[PDB]
Amino acid sequence: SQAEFEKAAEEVRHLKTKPSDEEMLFIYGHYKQATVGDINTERPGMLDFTGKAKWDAWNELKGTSKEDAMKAYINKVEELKKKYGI
Ligand SMILES: [Zn+2]
Ligand SMILES: [Zn+2]
Ligand SMILES: [Zn+2]
Ligand SMILES: [Zn+2]
Repeated sequence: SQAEFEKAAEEVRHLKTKPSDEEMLFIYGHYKQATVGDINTERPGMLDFTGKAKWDAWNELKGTSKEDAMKAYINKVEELKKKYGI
């Protein structure tokens, strides 16, 4: 649910270890897909390293329902809580 999405988005900030880059990109891309929906921005230039990585993670999800992105986000946070602790 949207309320559980809000809770997961809070809990992910309090993991005992910072998530890996792969995990951070999963979390970012699914967050954008669950909120904005399909990507609606142009890709950053080649030297915007963080920006283009973020954009790619969201772009890969094009066509995914907001409800599925939200479910995946929540499930990922639960996985991270078990992996790192909170
Ligand atoms: Zn739901
Ligand atoms: Zn890194
Ligand atoms: Zn920043
Ligand atoms: Zn996904």
